[PDB]
Amino acid sequence: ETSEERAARLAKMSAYAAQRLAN
Repeated sequence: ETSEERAARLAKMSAYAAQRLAN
């Protein structure tokens, strides 16, 4: 567990579209 791991969490589960969850 480190700080670098956090950067990877978003790098792998990144999200550009913040308009999901609908329809």
